[PDB]
Amino acid sequence: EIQEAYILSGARTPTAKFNGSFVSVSAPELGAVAIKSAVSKSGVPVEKITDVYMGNVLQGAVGQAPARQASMFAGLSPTVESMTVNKVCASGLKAVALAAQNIQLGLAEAQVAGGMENMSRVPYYLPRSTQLPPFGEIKLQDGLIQDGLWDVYNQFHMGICAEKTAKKYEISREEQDQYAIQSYQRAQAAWKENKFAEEIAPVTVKGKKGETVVERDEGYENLRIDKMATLKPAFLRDGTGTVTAGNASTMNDGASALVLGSKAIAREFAQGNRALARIVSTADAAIDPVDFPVAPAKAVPIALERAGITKDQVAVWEFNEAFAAVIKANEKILGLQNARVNPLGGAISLGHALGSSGSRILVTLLHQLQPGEYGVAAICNGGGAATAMVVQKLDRVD
Amino acid sequence: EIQEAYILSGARTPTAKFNGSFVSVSAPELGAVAIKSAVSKSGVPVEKITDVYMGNVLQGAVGQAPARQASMFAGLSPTVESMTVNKVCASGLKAVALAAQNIQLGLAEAQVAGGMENMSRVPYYLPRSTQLPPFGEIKLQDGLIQDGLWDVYNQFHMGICAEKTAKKYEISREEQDQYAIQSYQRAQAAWKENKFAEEIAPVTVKGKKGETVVERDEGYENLRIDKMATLKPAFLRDGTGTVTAGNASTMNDGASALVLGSKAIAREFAQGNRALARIVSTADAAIDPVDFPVAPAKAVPIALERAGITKDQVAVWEFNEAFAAVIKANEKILGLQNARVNPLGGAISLGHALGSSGSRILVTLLHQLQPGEYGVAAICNGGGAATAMVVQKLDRVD
Amino acid sequence: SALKEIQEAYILSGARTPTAKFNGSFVSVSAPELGAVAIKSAVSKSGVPVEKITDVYMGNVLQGAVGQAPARQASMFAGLSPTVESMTVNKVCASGLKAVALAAQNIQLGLAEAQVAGGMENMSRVPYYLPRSTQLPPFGEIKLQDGLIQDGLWDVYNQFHMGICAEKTAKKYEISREEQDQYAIQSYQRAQAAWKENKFAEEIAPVTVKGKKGETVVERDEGYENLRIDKMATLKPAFLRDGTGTVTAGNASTMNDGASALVLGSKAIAREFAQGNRALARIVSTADAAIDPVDFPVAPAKAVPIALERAGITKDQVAVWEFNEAFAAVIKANEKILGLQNARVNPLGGAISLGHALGSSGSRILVTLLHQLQPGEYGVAAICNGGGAATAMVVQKLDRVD
Amino acid sequence: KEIQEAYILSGARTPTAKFNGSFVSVSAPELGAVAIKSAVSKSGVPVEKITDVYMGNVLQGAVGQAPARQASMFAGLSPTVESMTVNKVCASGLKAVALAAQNIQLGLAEAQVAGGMENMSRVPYYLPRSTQLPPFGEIKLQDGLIQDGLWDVYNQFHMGICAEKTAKKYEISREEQDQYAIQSYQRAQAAWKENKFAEEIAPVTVKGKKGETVVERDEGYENLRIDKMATLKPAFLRDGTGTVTAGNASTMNDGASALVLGSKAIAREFAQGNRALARIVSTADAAIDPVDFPVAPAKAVPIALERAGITKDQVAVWEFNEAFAAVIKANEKILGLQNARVNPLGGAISLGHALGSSGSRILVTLLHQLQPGEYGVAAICNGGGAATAMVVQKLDRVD
Ligand SMILES: CC(C)(COP(=O)(O)OP(=O)(O)OC[C@H]1O[C@@H](n2cnc3c(N)ncnc32)[C@H](O)[C@@H]1OP(=O)(O)O)[C@@H](O)C(=O)NCCC(=O)NCCS
Ligand SMILES: CC(C)(COP(=O)(O)OP(=O)(O)OC[C@H]1O[C@@H](n2cnc3c(N)ncnc32)[C@H](O)[C@@H]1OP(=O)(O)O)[C@@H](O)C(=O)NCCC(=O)NCCS
Ligand SMILES: CC(C)(COP(=O)(O)OP(=O)(O)OC[C@H]1O[C@@H](n2cnc3c(N)ncnc32)[C@H](O)[C@@H]1OP(=O)(O)O)[C@@H](O)C(=O)NCCC(=O)NCCS
Ligand SMILES: CC(C)(COP(=O)(O)OP(=O)(O)OC[C@H]1O[C@@H](n2cnc3c(N)ncnc32)[C@H](O)[C@@H]1OP(=O)(O)O)[C@@H](O)C(=O)NCCC(=O)NCCS
Repeated sequence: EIQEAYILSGARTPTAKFNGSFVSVSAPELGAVAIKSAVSKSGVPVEKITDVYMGNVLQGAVGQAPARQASMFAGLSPTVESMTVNKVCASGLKAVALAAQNIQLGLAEAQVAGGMENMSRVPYYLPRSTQLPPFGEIKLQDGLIQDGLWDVYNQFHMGICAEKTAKKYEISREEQDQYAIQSYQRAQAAWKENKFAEEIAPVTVKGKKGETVVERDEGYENLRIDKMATLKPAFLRDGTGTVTAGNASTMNDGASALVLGSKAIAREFAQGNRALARIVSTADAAIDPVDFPVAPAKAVPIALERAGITKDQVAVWEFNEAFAAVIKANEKILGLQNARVNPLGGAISLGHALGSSGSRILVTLLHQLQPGEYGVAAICNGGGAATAMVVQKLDRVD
Repeated sequence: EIQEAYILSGARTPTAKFNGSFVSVSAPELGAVAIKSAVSKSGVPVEKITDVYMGNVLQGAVGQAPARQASMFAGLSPTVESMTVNKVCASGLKAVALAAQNIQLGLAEAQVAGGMENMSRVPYYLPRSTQLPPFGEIKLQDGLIQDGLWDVYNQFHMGICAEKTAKKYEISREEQDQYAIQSYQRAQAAWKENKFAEEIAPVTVKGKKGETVVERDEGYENLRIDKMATLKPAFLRDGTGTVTAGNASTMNDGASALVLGSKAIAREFAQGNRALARIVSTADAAIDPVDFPVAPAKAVPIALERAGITKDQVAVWEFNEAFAAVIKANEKILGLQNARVNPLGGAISLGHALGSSGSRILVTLLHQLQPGEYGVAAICNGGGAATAMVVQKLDRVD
Repeated sequence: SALKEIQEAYILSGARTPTAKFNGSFVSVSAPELGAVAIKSAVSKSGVPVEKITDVYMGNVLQGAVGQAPARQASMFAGLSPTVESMTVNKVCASGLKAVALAAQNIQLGLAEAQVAGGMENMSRVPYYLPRSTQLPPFGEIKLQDGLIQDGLWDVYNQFHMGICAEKTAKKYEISREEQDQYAIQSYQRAQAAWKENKFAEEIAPVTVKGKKGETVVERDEGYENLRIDKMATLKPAFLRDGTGTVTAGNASTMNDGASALVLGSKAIAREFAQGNRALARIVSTADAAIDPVDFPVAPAKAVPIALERAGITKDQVAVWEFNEAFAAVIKANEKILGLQNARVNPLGGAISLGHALGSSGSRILVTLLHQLQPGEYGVAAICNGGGAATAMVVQKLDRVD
Repeated sequence: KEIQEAYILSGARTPTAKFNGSFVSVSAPELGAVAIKSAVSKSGVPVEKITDVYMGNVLQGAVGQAPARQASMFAGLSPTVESMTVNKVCASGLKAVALAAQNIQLGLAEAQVAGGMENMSRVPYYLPRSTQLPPFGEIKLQDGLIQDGLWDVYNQFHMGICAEKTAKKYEISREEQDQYAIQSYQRAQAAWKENKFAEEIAPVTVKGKKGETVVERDEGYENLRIDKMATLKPAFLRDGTGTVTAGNASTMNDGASALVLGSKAIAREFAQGNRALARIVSTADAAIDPVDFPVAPAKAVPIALERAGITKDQVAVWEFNEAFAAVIKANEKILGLQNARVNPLGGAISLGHALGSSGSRILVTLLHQLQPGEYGVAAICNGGGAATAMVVQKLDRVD
C-alpha cells in the first residue's frame, strides 16, 4: 500500500546578494530556472510530472499563486497542479516532504518541489485607509522584518532568539566567528574547485544593454578576518551581544528545485542520475518560539528513528547556517562536533534566501554523497520549529 | 498500509463584510476562534493533535507564520507543528486534504485544518529603495488586486475570467442574476431557521468602549430584488458585460476549522459527533488560467472515481459561488442543474474570505448531510485550478 | 514708476470664507480654490475696477501637494487677469498678516495703486512625506512624517510641539489650567453669541462645494458650538503627560480649512472708488519682531509696542484688539504683559472657538477686526508664529478718505 | 518719510551640487546658512545691524517649520532677527532680495540678509491622509518635484512644454538650442579653469560617518559631450516635434546663495571697497499667460530699465537664468541682446538650477563680473507666467 519516494535531480540557482544581481527577477522566475534544469537533469518525460510545490515565505507583491507562476514560467503544462508552501525557513524542505507524500500514497508518480525567495523584492506595507490614523506619524513596516524575521510572541528579531540560545549554551563570540570564517573558508575552497558547477542553473537576467548571465554565489568572497572580531553586535546593543553581520546568515535572492518520482519512474528513466536518492524519512517538530535555534535537535532524532538509522551512520549533515550560534548549539546537543557538517559552506557565506534554503541545502547535500551513504538535511524556522529529512544516496534503484 | 481519515468537528466564525466588524481582528485571531470551537466540539484530548494546517491567501503584514499564530492564539501547545498553505481560493480545502494525508500515512492520529482571511487588513505595497524610480510618479498596488484577484498571465481581473466563461457556456445576465437572487433567499431562509447556529463560533471584538460579540454573518440581508437587474457590470464595461457586484461574491473576513481523526481516535472520542464524517477522496485539477471557473468540472469526476461513486449518489453539492456564472457553468457541464447545490446559500450572499472559503463550504456541507449520504465540496482557485473532496457523513464508526 | 515720498495705503474691502473643521466640509476644496472665493468677494465689494489690481500676495504655510505657485492659483481661480503678479508668503501663522504688509509696501513705495493680499490653508489636504529612493534605508521600518506636524506644529530647535512652547509660557507667566479654561469658555461664548446675531454675515464669502450628486453651500463656521462647559476641567492635557500639563484640546486652537483676502489701494483709488466702503480703513503701521523660538507666545508683546510707536498711538487709544488665540495661555500672557486685561480683545471669539487655518489666520483676524470698528477708531491685529516671532498691524476705521 | 536707496554689500553662494549628489544629507536651510555666514562675514557690517533674513525656497516639504528662520539660526544669527520664506517659484531668490531692499528703502531697516535655497534631492513624495485615499485599488503618489515645482496647473504639462511653444513661435531650432547649450558649458569650463568663481563660493563641509568632505566646486559643468548633444532624445515633447533635451535644459540641483544689503549710511561706514559693492537701482515683476512664462523676462526688463533711467545699451553684463536654451534665445531676439554680454561665465544649463536660489545666485555671479560704475541686469522667469528683473550699478565706494 504505502510506497517510497525517490529524488531524481537537484538544481539550485546561484545565491545572489541582497539588492544584488536578481533585483529585477521575481522569485517565481528564479524558481522556474531551478525547475527547468532539475527536470532536464532528471530524465523523466515532463508529461509525467503532475504537481509543483514551492516554498515562499514572503509572498507580498509576488502576484497570484507564486508556485503556479514558477510552473508556468518553467514551460510546464497549465495541466500541472501547484501550491505555495509557507513553513517560514523550513518551506523549501517541507515542499519536498509534501510532494513526496503524493508519491507515497500513489496519487502521483512524478513531482517537482523546492523553494524560492527574492528578499530584495519584498515590499513595505502601507495599511489601507480604515487602518491609518487621521493625523500624526505613520510607521511603515518592512515586511522582511514584520513577516520574515520578527517573532510574534516575544516581539523581537530572530537574532535576539539566537542571543538567548548563545547565552544558554555558553557559546562565545570567538567560536561563532571561528565557525563563520570556516564557513567562508569552506565556501572559498569549494568555489575554487567549482564544486557547485553541476548543481547550479545559471540565471540569464536581461536589462538595458543586453544580458548578464549570473553563475556564481554572491557573498562568499567577501570575508575579512581582521574586521570579523571588530564587527559590532547586530541585534543586542546592551553590552553582552555576540551575533554580528559576519557570523549571521545574509539576506539573499535565489531558488532551488528537485524532481521526485516513484520506484517505477526511477527504474524506467533515472538509474545513473547524479543526484539519485531515496527519501528515507522526514519529520517536523516544534518547541517554544524563542527556542527555534535548537528545534533541529528535536526533529533529527525523530527523522533518524523513522529512518532506522543512528547519528554515526550519517556521512554528511547539512544544517542551515542561520547563525553560527545555531549550528554550534545543535552540534553540542547531538554530539556532532566530530562529524561532517556543512563541508562546502553554509548560509553564513553561501547566503540564505528564506523559502529556498530548505531545498537548497538538500540539493547541495545530494552532490556531496557516495552511493549507499546516508545524508541528513535539517533547517530551523521561526515560530519555534524545524523539519529534517533523512535521505540515502544511490547508484541505481534495485 | 494506507489509513482512513475522519472529520470529527467543523467550526467557522461569522463571515464579516469588507471594512466591517473584524477590521481590528487579524486573520490568525479569527482562525484561532474557529480552531478553539473545533477542538472543543471534537471531544478529543488536545495532546493527540500534533499539526495545524491553515489556508491564508494574502499573508502580507499578518506576521511571521500565520498558521502558527492561529495554533498559538487558540492555546494549542508550542509543541504542535504548523504550516500556512496557499492555493488561492482553494487554500482551506487543500489544507484539510494535507492534514488528512498525515493520518492516511500514519504520521499522526489527530490534525486541525481550515483557513483564515482578513481582506480588510490586506495592505498596499511600497517597493524598497532599489525598485523605486529616482524621480517621478509611483503607483502603489493594493494587495487584494495584485496578489489576490489579478491573473498573472492574462493581466486582468478574475471576473474577466468569469465573463469569458459566461460567454462560452451561454450563461446570460438574467440567468446569473436569477441564481444570485436564489443564493440570497436561501441564506435568509437559513438564517431565519438558524441553520448556522451549530457551525458558528462567535467572535469577541475588544473595542475601547467595551466588547462586541459578533455572531451573525453580514451581507446576506443586503439583497434588493429591484436593483439587481439594473446594476452596472463591475468588470466588463464595454456594453457586452454581465458580471455585477450583485451576482458575484463579496470581499469578506472570516475563518473556518475542522479537527481530523484516525479511525481509532474517531471510534474512541467522536461517536455521535454532530459533524462526524469520513473523507472518501480528494482531487486537485488544473487547466488554462483563463478557464479557472470551469476547473471543478475537471476535479469532481476525478474525486468521484477515487471515491467509487457517481454524480447520482451524492446527496448535497457545495460549490463555492465565486461568481454565479461559475456555478451555472459547472452545473451545465456536470448535469447538476436539478441537484441539491448550495441549498443554504453561498459566497454570493454569505461571503468569501479567500483562504477560509474552501473549508467553510466543508463545515456548511457536514451540517446538511444525513448519515450514510455522500457530499462533495468543490472550489476553484486562481491560476486555473480547483480542489474537490468527497465525504461520507456518519453517526458512528464501526 | 516709483515715488520720492512714502505713500499711505488703505484697506478697501475684506472677506473670508467660513472656517471649516479639520477633515470636514472642505476636504475636496484646495487652499487656492478657497483663497479664490475670498478674493472674488473682496474685489467685488471694493468697487475698484479689477484692471487696477496688479499683485496678489497670499500667505500659505503648508504648500505640499498644492501645486505650482499657490498664490498664482488663487489669483487665476478668482478670475483675475494673467498680468497680475503673485507671490506665496510663509511666515508660518503670521503669513496672512505679513502678506497684507508686503502688499501695502508696493502702494507705500508708489509702485502700485491696488493690491490683493490675504492667506489660505487647507490643513485636511496637507500630505504625508515619503522620502525619495536616495534618502530611504535599504531595509527596516520607515517613519512617515505628517506635514502638519513636521512643517507646521514642530519646533526645529527644541524638537517639540508648539503646545509645549505654550506650556512653558503658561508656567513662566503663572497662567493656570483654570484661567486657560475660563478664557476658552469665553471665546466659545463670544463666538456663539456673535453667530446668534449673524455678526459674521457681511465678511463671510460662502463656499459652494460640488459633491457627488448635488452641491452644498457652506456659509457657517464649524466648531463654535462644540463647547461642553462641564467637561472642560476634565480634559487630558494634549501635549504634556507628566502631571505639569495644562494645555488641552478645549483650551487650544483647532486645525482648520479656510481663506481670507482684502483689497488695498492708494489714496487716489480709495477716493475714486471706495468712499463709503463697509471695511474702508487706513493701514497706520506694521511691525515684525522676534525672540527665542520657545518664547514665541510672547513675541506679540514685542511687536505691538513697536507698531503702536510707529503709529504714534498708545494702548489706551486702541478700540478693539484682535490677537490670534493660538492657545488660551498665549492670549492671557499677552494681556498680562501689555496690560490689556480690561481691554476688548477678541469680542466675537477667536481661534479656540472659530478655528485656525494657519496661513489664513493673520488676514482672517484683520477681516474680523475691520467689521467691528466704528468711524475714527484704531484697531490692532497681532499674531505670533513658530520659530519665535510675531507681526502686529494698527489700522484706523474711516467713512471716507479726502 | 523720504524713500532711500539700498546697497548690496556682499554676496556668496555655496557650490551648485548635482541632483542626488554631494548635498543629499544637507538641507536647504543648512546650505542657506553657509551662504549667509559667508555673505555676513564679507560684508564688514557688525551682525547686530542685520534685522531680517528673507530666503527663497520653492519646495518646502519636509524642510521643517519656517525654512528661512532655520537658515538664519543655523548661520549663528541671533533670535531677534526676523525672517520669512518667499515663494515666487524660480524668481524666489531675486524676489527675496527685492523685498529686503524694500525694507531699507522705506526706512524700516539699515541692514538685511536675502537670498535663496533649494535641495531638490530632499523634496519628498506626497502621501495623502486617510480621508483622501480610496478604500481599495491602486494609489498614485506624486513627486513634489513634479507636482509643486515643475508642473503648470492650468495647462497640466511640464515647464519644458511651455519652452517648446516659445521655441516654435520664435523659431529657435534644436541646432540653435544645442549651440547655445554647448556654449554655456564651454563658458562654465573656461570660468572654472580661470577660477572665476572662487571669491563668491562658500565651501560646504559635509559631515560623514567616515570623514568630512569639503565641497567647493560646482558639479555638472564637465558633463558636456558635443558628440552626444545632437543625438539626445527630446525630454518633454516626444511627438516628433520636440527640440528641448536634458542637454539643452537646466538641470535639477541643490544649492544656496545670500547677500547682505544696507542703507547708504551702513554702506559708507562699513563697506567702502567691498568686492561686491553695488547699488540696487531698480526691480520689476511682470506676468503674462502661464504657457508664455519663458518670454516674461522681456516684459520685466523694460520696466526695470525705465525705473533705473538707463538704456539696454548701458548695461555691461546681462545675467538671465538659462532655464532652457530656447528661453535665452527668445529673450535675446525680443530685447535685441544678440551681441550683448549675456551669461558670460555660463548659466543654469551647465551650472545648475537650485530653484529657490537661482534668482540670487545669478545676482551673486553678476556682481563679480562688473567694472566700477557699470550697470548689470539679473532677470529670471518663474512658473505660472512671470519674471523678476533687477538693475544694479557696481560701485567702488558710495561717495
Ligand atoms: C546581518 C543582517 C541583519 C544585515 O546586516 P547589515 O547591517 O546589512 O550588515 P553589512 O552587510 O552592512 O555588514 C556590516 C559590516 O560588517 C562587514 N562585514 C560583512 N561581511 C563581513 C565578513 N564576512 N567579514 C567581516 N566583516 C564583514 C561589512 O563590510 C560592514 O562593515 P562596514 O559597515 O564598514 O561596511 C542580515 O544580513 C541578516 O542576515 N540578518 C538575519 C538574517 C536572518 O534570516 N535571520 C533569521 C534567520 S532564521
Ligand atoms: C463587490 C466587488 C465586485 C466590487 O464591487 P463594489 O464596488 O464594492 O460594489 P458594492 O457592493 O460596494 O456596491 C455596488 C452596487 O451594487 C449594489 N448591490 C450589491 N449587491 C446587491 C444586491 N444583492 N442587491 C442589490 N444591490 C446590490 C450596491 O447597493 C451598490 O449600489 P450603488 O452603486 O448604487 O451604491 C468586489 O468584491 C470585487 O472586487 N470582487 C469580488 C471578489 C471576487 O471576485 N472574488 C472571487 C475570487 S475567485
Ligand atoms: C490639540 C489637538 C492635538 C487636539 O487634537 P485631538 O486630540 O484630535 O482633539 P479632539 O478631537 O480629541 O478634541 C476633542 C476631545 O476633547 C473633547 N473636547 C475638545 N474640545 C472640547 C470642549 N471645548 N469642550 C468639551 N470637550 C472638548 C472632546 O469631546 C474629545 O474628547 P473625547 O475623545 O473624550 O471625546 C489639536 O487641535 C492640535 O494639534 N492643535 C493645537 C495646536 C495647534 O493647532 N497649533 C498651534 C497654533 S500656533
Ligand atoms: C534635470 C534633467 C536634466 C534630468 O533628466 P534625465 O532624464 O535624468 O537626464 P540625464 O541627466 O540622465 O541625461 C539624459 C541623457 O542625456 C545625456 N546628457 C545629459 N546632459 C548632457 C550634456 N550636457 N551633453 C550631452 N549629453 C548629455 C545623458 O548622459 C543621458 O544619456 P544616456 O541615456 O546615455 O545616459 C531634466 O530631465 C529635468 O527634469 N529638468 C527639469 C527642467 C527644469 O529644471 N525646469 C525649470 C523651469 S524654470
